[PDB]
Amino acid sequence: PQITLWQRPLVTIKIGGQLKEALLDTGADDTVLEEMSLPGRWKPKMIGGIGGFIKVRQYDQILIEICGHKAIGTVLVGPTPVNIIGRNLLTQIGCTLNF
Amino acid sequence: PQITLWQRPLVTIKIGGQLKEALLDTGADDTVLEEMSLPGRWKPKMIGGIGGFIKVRQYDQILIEICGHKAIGTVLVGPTPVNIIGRNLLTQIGCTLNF
Ligand SMILES: CSC[C@H](NC(=O)COc1cccc2cnccc12)C(=O)N[C@@H](Cc1ccccc1)[C@H](O)C(=O)N1CSC[C@H]1C(=O)NC(C)(C)C
Repeated sequence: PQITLWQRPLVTIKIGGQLKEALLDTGADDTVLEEMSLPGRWKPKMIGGIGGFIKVRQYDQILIEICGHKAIGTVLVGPTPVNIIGRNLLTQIGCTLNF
Repeated sequence: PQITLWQRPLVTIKIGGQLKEALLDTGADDTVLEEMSLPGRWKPKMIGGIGGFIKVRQYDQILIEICGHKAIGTVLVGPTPVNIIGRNLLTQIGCTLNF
């Protein structure tokens, strides 16, 4: 697919057989998803963006699928406004920026 | 260019006769740079992201070159962790996400 940037590049993801919307973000190094209770093991972590830092739980090896493409890796869960797909998963689906 | 995302998408920008590095950021609506003097008149604005809300100065109709592609648009200057080129200027240079 090719996604223009007139609007925010929000797509559907599936994690644990539920669909969510998420922003595809080349500016994020990590993937941050809204609070949910996954089974599995986590570590505490702190991530920093524009206004400062928030606390998140880090889960490793989560499979998500982004517009039909599977990716597996580290997901951070915390109180974000929006679900963020960062470069750790975008590489696995083969995403590029082109101009 | 087609830019992969194995690394952060940093590019060189020319703004106000300086050269700077900035990240091409599809998760950002607007463009925020670190503290600088830009010619022109400005308005206080608030923006937010992970961690909260910051105040910035807004300069309208600033010419910037992103890898030799001109864009003339709003630039916000403020206490940012990284220089972000956001969707407001990424559309002008015809940037898309592809996978
Ligand atoms: C122009 S700078 C402000 C920008 N925010 C936006 O464009 C969108 O803002 C918002 C949209 C909707 C609801 C919001 C609620 N509260 C705050 C901001 C909101 C922004 O910070 N975008 C970031 C992503 C984002 C969007 C919306 C909420 C929160 C984060 C950026 O793309 C990124 O990846 N950055 C910018 S600094 C480092 C990095 C980053 O935050 N990294 C992570 C996500 C912490 C790993």
